[PDB]
Amino acid sequence: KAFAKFPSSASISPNPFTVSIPDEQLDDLKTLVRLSKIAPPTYESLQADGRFGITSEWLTTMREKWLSEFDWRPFEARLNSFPQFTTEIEGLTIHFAALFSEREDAVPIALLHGWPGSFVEFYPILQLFREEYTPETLPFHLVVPSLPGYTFSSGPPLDKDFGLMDNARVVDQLMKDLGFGSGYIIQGGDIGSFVGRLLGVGFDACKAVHLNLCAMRAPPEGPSIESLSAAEKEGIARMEKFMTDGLAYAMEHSTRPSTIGHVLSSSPIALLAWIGEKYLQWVDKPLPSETILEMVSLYWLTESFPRAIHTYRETTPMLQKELYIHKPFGFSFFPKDLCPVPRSWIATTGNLVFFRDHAEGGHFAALERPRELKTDLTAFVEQVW
Amino acid sequence: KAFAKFPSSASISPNPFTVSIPDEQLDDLKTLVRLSKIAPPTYESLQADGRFGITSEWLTTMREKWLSEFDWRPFEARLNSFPQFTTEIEGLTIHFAALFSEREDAVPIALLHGWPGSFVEFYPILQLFREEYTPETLPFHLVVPSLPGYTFSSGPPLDKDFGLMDNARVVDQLMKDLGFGSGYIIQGGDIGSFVGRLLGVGFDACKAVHLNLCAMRAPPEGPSIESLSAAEKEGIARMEKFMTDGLAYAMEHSTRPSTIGHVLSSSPIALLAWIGEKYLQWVDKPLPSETILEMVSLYWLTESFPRAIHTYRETTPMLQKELYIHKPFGFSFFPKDLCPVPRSWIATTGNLVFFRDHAEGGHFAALERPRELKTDLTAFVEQVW
Ligand SMILES: CCCC(CCC)C(N)=O
Ligand SMILES: CCCC(CCC)C(N)=O
Repeated sequence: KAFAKFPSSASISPNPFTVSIPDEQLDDLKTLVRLSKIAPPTYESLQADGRFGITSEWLTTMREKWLSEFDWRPFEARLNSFPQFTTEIEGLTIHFAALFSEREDAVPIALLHGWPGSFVEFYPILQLFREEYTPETLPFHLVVPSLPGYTFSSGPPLDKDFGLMDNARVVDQLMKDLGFGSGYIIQGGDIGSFVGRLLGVGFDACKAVHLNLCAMRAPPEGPSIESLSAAEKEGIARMEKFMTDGLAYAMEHSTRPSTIGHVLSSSPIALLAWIGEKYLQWVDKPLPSETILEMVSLYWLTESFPRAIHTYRETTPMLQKELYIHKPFGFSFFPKDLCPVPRSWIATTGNLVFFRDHAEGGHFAALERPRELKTDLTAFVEQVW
Repeated sequence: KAFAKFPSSASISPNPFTVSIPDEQLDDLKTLVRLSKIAPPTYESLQADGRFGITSEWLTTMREKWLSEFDWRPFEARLNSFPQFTTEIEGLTIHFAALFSEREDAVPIALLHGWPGSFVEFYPILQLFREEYTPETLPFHLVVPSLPGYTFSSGPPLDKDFGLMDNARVVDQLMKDLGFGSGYIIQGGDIGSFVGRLLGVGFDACKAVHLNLCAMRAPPEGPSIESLSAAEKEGIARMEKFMTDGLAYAMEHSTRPSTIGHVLSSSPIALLAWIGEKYLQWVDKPLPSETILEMVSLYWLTESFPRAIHTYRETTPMLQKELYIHKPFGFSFFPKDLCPVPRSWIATTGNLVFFRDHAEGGHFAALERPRELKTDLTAFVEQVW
């Protein structure tokens, strides 16, 4: 119960949450893994560079590991190693993990995941904080919500559409419910950066926003592409290849969410292939194979996929004007994330007072470079709060 | 044995082929249908208009029918009701159905299927010819090949890339093997129309081409989208919707064929969702539910999907110049196929000497409107041969 006490000004009741998947669901996962079939080998599945997606070799070995090496129980205990709670907001059950400080002056921060991630993405950073602070000295309140449609959060609604602004509104309400209406900071990557920008733009209690993703076109009023350094041009080139060769999954989520939702719900191996591809291609250094299995299993056991992808019709269907962040705005750049835009471009989308360049790390910043992201966020808060 | 005799000038021996799927394969299929999971209901899968893809209701109903009503054996007997053969070309096993005339002067025609179709698409046309003629009066040789990577054809190769031109080369060589080196005509729709175009462009034994698809953008020289009729502009808008809201599946096939191949091989429910969506959306009048079950089961049992999608790299990554059909060119227009372009546009892409416009019918012309397609084709052949 260390770090678990709600701040003094929270208005909601603490409802402690524990992950406890019944053995039957685990047995059924294994059964469905076993019954699943692998594609016959094809020219494309035999390409070791994986330019056409996951290889037969990888899927074959991952499937065997899932049946024989994988154990949910230690990962689950790890999920349960931090304080978690649920609360209801607009009739939605909203799950969140948290490290709450006992200091009255602690800066409230919400850290926002995306797809195919989750609240667990931030666990390595929570771990560093717990190794390095006590509840008495912890300088921040660290709130890690599950966004509507993900894992232990319910939703989105069945009877109406739901988008990025609805996600933002829920996050702000959580922060308000926990006692943070006088101010909070947002850390956001992936879909959480879209949500974080909206909080910065339109929500008075959001005082500052740090992002590790700024997906954007060339700014209308410049600077132009030719003003970019050779290295920044390499980044734009990587982004353009992502935008042309790497976005088909997102356009399927966007245009046919119901179809792909059913497709990936039918077999755990379908889900692994689709989500596994991104955990392979979107990082700098390869993740442990068990981490991929853990994340995919988490999605499977919570039926996350068909619920989570609603925002794709908004993210993958103004940054200088309507969605310009007037508040203190920070950015951490990791080169192997998918949209490596230059600082000069990012600077046009908000009041950029803080920028950190990194030599390594890909899309899953919190998982891949937890120290660098924690350090960057800490410096940002110390600068602007 | 009727209609099964190879022409006198064939250089290959007949190797008669029969579909015979073992009971164990059907048993495994049924079990995977039963134990594959369905997504929980979402806002998207509750949309009765299906704008987000297949609904929970449809998939649930189709699954119940697949388990309790579907029977592979009568469909299989139907496959086996026309002459079928295999021959080896470039180390590939090439399957084809056929009605061979005993008339020495019979016009050789190959009819080319696409995705998610197969040789059986042309069975209604073959039956109409069989009812109308005897082997001694049949005016055409009707060859219906299975393209590399589909159903009972093997391949494509595991050790090299394979594309549309390779498909054209295989078809042209099959026709030569069967004795038609002095000339043949091609009917093509879907991917078969891309292959059909390449045969008209680059293969001299191909004497004329009839297509029911001509996917293209506005021609440079004319006429402009402005001068088009109201009905033509409505067609342009349907095509434009297809290219923007309806193309994600193809972009996934194109960019990540290995991943989607494995996804859809993992569970027959996955395959049914992905392919069934297209059998629903691409037709004019709804097909019987059992037809979709039959088409999907045929893909499942032959592991067609991962092998067949190789051409998408080229079809979904010139028509007035390099790929202009200088040979007699014919076109059948069915309004609910996916790219309904004006006749004036089509005319810029070949020597268009034949055009038939239809009030009804969608993508799967041979299936949906067999009398119209057979009839258009006969008229075309008699005119140009
Ligand atoms: C919000 C959509 C962003 C993309 C990844 C690009 C960085 C995704 N998660 O599908
Ligand atoms: C070759 C791409 C054609 C499309 C349908 C549009 C007519 C398909 N079969 O994927």
